[PDB]
Amino acid sequence: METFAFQAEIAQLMSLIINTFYSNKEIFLRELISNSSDALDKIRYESLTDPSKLDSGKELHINLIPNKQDRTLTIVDTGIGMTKADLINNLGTIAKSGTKAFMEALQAGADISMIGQFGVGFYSAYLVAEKVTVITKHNDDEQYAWESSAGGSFTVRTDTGEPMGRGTKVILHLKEDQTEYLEERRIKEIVKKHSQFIGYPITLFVE
Ligand SMILES: O=C1c2ccccc2C2=C(c3nc4ccncc4[nH]3)CCCN12
Ligand SMILES: Cc1onc(-c2ccc(O)cc2O)c1-c1ccccc1
Repeated sequence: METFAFQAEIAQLMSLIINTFYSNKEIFLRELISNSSDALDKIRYESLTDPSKLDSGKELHINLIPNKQDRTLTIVDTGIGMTKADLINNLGTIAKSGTKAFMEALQAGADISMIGQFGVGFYSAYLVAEKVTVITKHNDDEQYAWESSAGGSFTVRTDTGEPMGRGTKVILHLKEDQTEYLEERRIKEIVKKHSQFIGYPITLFVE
């Protein structure tokens, strides 16, 4: 396990998302499904030039998996996935410019719900999660686990868990007062409201 320090801008945004009072927390699911959708679009488009890019799996889908016992909501997609370079370096650059733009837009009067327009919608996960684990597999790299409970650091390690083939699994370790996001009726309500037109099958698993 390797430990990394978040740069100042993202660290400040993560603290804002965790601290600030905001009742409309359900938007996290739309943002994570949007990232999954974007990742799926990416592998699909690349497969048009190189069909062997789907040898790691032809299915293009999104699964929502609540687990009341573990107090986790897991989002699984078979998108392009992220390499080690993406997790540590590339997305760190994106986190900085996206945070700066978002903070500038907020200061003018923009709302937290507009986060995805700045490319940092992933961070809305901290509205409901005390810890986020990202297990990802890109065709050009090994399976990795990125994780952060905020507090200024994140970890990256090669993942030894169940092989994913290709894609990303985001495990949301929910805050104690955010268990409504494990209820079938609640998840169904959110997907219908914000993600009804996503171009991939969204399967809501039940327990
Ligand atoms: O979806 C997104 C996303 C979307 C936008 C920006 C970052 C991310 C992002 C990650 C990330 N790597 C980082 C390394 C250093 N500073 C911050 C970082 N943020 C890793 C997990 C997934 N992720
Ligand atoms: C590429 C890529 O490959 N997997 C993800 C991913 C990141 C987060 C997530 O919740 C689900 C995902 O599939 C992304 C991605 C990164 C930044 C913005 C949008 C998508």
